Amino acid sequence: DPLSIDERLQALVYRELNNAVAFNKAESGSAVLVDVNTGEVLAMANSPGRNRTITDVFEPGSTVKPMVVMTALQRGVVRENSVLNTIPYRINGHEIKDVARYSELTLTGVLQKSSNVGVSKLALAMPSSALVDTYSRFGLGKATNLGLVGERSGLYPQKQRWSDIERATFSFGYGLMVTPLQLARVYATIGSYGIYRPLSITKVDPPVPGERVFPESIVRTVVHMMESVALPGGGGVKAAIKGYRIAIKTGTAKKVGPDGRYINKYIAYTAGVAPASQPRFALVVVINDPQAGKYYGGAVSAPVFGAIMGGVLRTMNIEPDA
Ligand SMILES: CCN1CCN(C(=O)N[C@@H](C(=O)N[C@@H](C=O)[C@@H]2N[C@@H](C(=O)O)C(C)(C)S2)c2ccccc2)C(=O)C1=O
Repeated sequence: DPLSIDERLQALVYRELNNAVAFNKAESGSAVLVDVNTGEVLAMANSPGRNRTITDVFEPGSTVKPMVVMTALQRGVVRENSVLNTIPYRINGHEIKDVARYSELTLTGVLQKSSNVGVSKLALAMPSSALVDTYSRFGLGKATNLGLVGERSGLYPQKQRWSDIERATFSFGYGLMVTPLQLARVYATIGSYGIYRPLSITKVDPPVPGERVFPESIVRTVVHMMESVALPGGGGVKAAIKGYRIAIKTGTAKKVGPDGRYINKYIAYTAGVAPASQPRFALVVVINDPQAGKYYGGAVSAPVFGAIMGGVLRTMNIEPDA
């Protein structure tokens, strides 16, 4: 009753998640929905119910990329209209390449096409501490404190010195492990334009004072850029919702084994905020080990993200902004 969960939104999330997990023949799926102004968890669901995926840890992969662009802008490595050389290259034999090859991309392009090359060149242009600092500001490598077992088990680098390959892979979301709850908190901080708040499972009266972790102007710039992910040419186009602008990012990660080996099992993500013009909600959707033939975030997680976010916007009577 001081519980923040809105059961209308919980039931919607559960139903859509159940359907997506079944359709993709996946092990499981999770969705976490957060009010970006208060940190209230409005919905939090695992499918199947007893697969406690919301508190399991995973490499966040390309979902970290918006923070990379924010950091490069803050440090003056790039400007709003910058164009990056995105030609694939090598680091000591390690090949850095994108799924789709481009010789150059704008910062919007880098997010739209999810360019590993583009973000890695940004990272190598900055000290190793730069992204460590930003990810930390957004709450990665800090526990969530909702009182759920597992909440605290994420892996985050405490390293003093970094190799070139480590710095690059960090920029596209490997070499650290986070829970869906931590990722939802990142995106809630994006939706607030740089105000960090802890997640709450209990009701609060707004406004809720938070911690300014990043300038409003920078976060707003990248939120606009993320709108391209949900338009034609963008990886998350299947999340698009009629009448609304959404700001999202897709991701796909190969699962790492305990000996550090990557296996042919996938984790698919879509994380974002809506409506993009003035965010009310942050949503993270994770689909664990899809087996039905598709495994990219845009194919597997983006459709259910659109169905959930669309249902939320309608239920909460949010004014169409498209
Ligand atoms: C550190 C070693 N190691 C770990 C494994 N690994 C990795 O799993 N790579 C994935 C990757 O690059 N992931 C995405 C970030 O999420 C990019 N965005 C995706 C999206 O938007 O869905 C995309 C369009 C599919 S590519 C990938 C690429 C292609 C297919 C599946 C997964 C690495 O690359 C990597 O170096």
